[PDB]
Amino acid sequence: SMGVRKLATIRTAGEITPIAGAEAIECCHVDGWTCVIKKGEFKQGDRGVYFEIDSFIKEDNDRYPMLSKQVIDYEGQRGTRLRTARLRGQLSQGLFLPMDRFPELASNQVGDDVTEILGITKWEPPISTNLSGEILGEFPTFISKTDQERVQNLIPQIEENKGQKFEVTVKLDGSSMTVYRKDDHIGVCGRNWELRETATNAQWHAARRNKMIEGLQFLNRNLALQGEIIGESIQGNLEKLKGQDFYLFDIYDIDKAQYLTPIERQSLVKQLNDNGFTVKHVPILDDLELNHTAEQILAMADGPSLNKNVKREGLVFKRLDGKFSFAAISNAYLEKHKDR
Repeated sequence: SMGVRKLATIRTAGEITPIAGAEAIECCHVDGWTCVIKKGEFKQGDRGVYFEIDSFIKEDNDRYPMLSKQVIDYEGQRGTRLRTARLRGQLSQGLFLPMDRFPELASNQVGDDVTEILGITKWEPPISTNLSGEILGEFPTFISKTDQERVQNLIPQIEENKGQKFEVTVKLDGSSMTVYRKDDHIGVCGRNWELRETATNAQWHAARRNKMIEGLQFLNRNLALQGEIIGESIQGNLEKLKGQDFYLFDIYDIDKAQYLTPIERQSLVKQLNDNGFTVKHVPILDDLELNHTAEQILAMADGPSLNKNVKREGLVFKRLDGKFSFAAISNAYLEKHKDR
């Protein structure tokens, strides 16, 4: 499982509309996204390369001259983090570039993932030294990463899922953490690396605090507990917790290489807590029978977080059969918190 989003893909330009002023620019609809394009770059139906927000694009003035004055330093390389913006009142998300800048992609077709072919990587918010402390080894290849596809890329699948029921959960803005057991080994990982138990490491700290390692042996299955660590010194601690804590949002069955269903996951969470292992869960909302447009789902995303007077990052939707999940991120949140 490559639980990663497809950062750069070949897409088709949708409807194009103007924007007053020195309109060297216009509005381009790319499937569920709106992004601002330069005048005459595209006409509806043209193929282009769409880079999603959170893409990191390494500096290249021949390739991407339009990002040259947007660059920052990220993981030791000069490049541009694609971020939500508002351009003369027009919300703009992602970068859409015509095929003439990518002659090597000439044969590629709509839908193709060219993330790897173009050297694009995922920007992620900084973390302190307690959250990236002393990498032990690679992230286990037998465990899926935790990322969720965005609803803007799923408009056809949303309509095909009308009538299906989903677990709705609050998306917390922390650092993703995995605690797993595989047959005499129990490890703790950050986003992208397995971590070692430096008595200063925050992931290991949280795993020890809630006994979830002892919990994993009480379960005695090869499982990966995946969740968000939040609190002090993490994304400014807007939930206003004291200390740090782990909030579970998925359980991966390693031997079956699939996520447990919401009912199978809420099953184990009850058992863990019943036996002294106090594993918290991301807030769970009422189930939703899906009968909604993408715009309705995105309007649902804005709301209260773990702390009720803090605006949440968004919502995650998980079909009760476990084979379809997606995220709806609040655009108000993205506009406000553009450090993240």
